Amino acid sequence: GMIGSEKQVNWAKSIIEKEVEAWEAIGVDVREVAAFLRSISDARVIIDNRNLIHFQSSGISYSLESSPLNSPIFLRRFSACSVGFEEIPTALQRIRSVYTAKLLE
Amino acid sequence: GMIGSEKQVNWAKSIIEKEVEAWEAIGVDVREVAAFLRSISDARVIIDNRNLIHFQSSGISYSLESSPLNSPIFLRRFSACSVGFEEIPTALQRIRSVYTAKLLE
Amino acid sequence: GMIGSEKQVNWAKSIIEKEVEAWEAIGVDVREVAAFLRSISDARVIIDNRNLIHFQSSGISYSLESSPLNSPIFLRRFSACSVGFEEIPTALQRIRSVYTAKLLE
Amino acid sequence: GMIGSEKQVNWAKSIIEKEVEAWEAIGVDVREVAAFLRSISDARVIIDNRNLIHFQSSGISYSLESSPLNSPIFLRRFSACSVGFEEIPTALQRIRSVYTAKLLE
Amino acid sequence: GMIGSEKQVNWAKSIIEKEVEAWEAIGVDVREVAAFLRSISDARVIIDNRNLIHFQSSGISYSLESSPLNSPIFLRRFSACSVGFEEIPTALQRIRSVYTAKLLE
Amino acid sequence: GMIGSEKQVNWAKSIIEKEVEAWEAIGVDVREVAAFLRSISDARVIIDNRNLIHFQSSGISYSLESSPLNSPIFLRRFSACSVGFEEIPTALQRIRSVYTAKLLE
Repeated sequence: GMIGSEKQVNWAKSIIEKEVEAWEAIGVDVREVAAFLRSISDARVIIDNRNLIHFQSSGISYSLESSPLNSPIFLRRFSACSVGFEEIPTALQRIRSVYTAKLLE
Repeated sequence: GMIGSEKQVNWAKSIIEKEVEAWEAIGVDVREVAAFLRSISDARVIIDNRNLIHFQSSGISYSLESSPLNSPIFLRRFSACSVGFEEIPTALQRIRSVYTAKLLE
Repeated sequence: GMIGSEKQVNWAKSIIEKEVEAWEAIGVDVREVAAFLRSISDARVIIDNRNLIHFQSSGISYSLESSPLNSPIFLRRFSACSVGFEEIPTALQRIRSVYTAKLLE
Repeated sequence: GMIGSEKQVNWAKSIIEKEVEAWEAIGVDVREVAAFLRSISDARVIIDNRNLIHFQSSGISYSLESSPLNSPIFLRRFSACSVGFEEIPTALQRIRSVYTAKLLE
Repeated sequence: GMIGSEKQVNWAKSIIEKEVEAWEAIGVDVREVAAFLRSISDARVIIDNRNLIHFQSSGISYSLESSPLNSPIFLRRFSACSVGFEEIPTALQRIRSVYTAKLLE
Repeated sequence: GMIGSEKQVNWAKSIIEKEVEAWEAIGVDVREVAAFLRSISDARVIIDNRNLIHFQSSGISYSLESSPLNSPIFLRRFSACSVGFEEIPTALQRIRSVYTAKLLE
């Protein structure tokens, strides 16, 4: 499973679940992003990036548009301890497109 | 299966099959679009949109370019009675790219 | 400038002014689209396309996203009687991006 | 031009000059971004956003890719006190494409 | 298996394996491209295009950016003797995005 | 303007005129590409790239789609001896979109 002390693994898992909850509160399919976050297997990387990745439930549109998960350069930091990072910028484009259309419809 | 009276289901199914036939007459892979159309599970939504979704076999290039299946806002109307709508704009981009290259080659 | 009979020219000019007013009611910069519409120099082409190009005030986002001005193929019909048609799909991407951001902000 | 108290204007002007210098240290054409920054006419808006917009010289590629100037939603806050904000996301795509090619060549 | 004489099949297979090796030396996931190349089932098409498809291990960034696998028109020549060509331009966009970010990070 | 020996300048100027004529034979607006070609100010750079840039009249669509003028990395070689190279990939997208629509219409 996730690498790190028992304290770090406990902390990292609560960070990931909090983020997955934020993404799932949007109301459109985010399964690909939730699976990516749950695949991150290094507690120290999760903890160090807990604030940088944070998704703000106030202002969903801006949170989606400005998320560092949009950035391939940012996602390199997960390249050795995650699954599916190569597709995550594409996934955010789709999610932004779907959520934007839901709001505008 | 599809929701609606027996008359509406019969009518909706003939609409969908007519559209699937139009898409399949293009001559490039359209399986993703055919599966999406066949997943629409509300006869009343199919009937109401039978003219808006219609694919004209005269002028395939323009039919592809102008199809409302290109539009995430339009596709919201299928969000609760279909499968795979989030990917359909992407699918049309690919199909347009493939068919255009076939014609130009 | 505008070619056509006196009645066609008068009708076409009024169609264009109506369309420009619809685009300018959005509330974001549409000067490039307004200039393109006012550059169309063939009354018959304007008249024949008066319904295909019509911009509906009732649903601005969908009017923008579904407008045939998004389509290079559609715009070919103005190629011999307008200025700036090559840039209009780009202009619509920009306007859609600006107006979408304004609504979501 | 710039609205605000004398101290706010002086602080805002120095913030903008600092940001322009950071962008101009990249070594590719950034004239459009420099012009946009120098067009912002509200000292309070500059001051309040001085950290959100700040361009870090230490990692140019990531600064470009993560800049909030990429975001139409973020730029809405300059819509009433600047010139050219509608084109700035496009400008950043171009600059990113040019600077990336220069580094990789 | 692959169509052609025993000599042509031997030659074509060595061409494909040499290309797959070049793509795999990049150091990012290229499985989709390797599978596409290994799906090409006509030795004569592989042999005729051995130089056009060649990936230069000197200058990986330019080889990726300039590869004819980016071009749907070029890929039409494999439409009847390959699997997955419709997705290959998309795959190159992703690979370019991933490798570029790895280098820039 | 153009640097080089008298023979190199004469050869380079004739190469550029040949290329401009090839681009202008397409029949859509290529003024921006023509201006860029005529802005190249180093005879040796033109001569060394005369075959890499050459535009073939026999297959216009593929010449457009495969042109190295699509590539920011390739264009870096003109960065110190031309005007407008940063916009040329965008220009080629536009020209490809216009010419494609003209053929398909």
